[PDB]
Amino acid sequence: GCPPCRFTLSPWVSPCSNPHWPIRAMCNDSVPCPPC
Repeated sequence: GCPPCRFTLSPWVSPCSNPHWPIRAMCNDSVPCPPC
């Protein structure tokens, strides 16, 4: 399964705008369920 982004530090907007934890995959959220 997809590793869960618990506390999106976005906080409510897209996970791509997330302070720290700079994973590109969750920023690719427009793609099928991407892993954090």
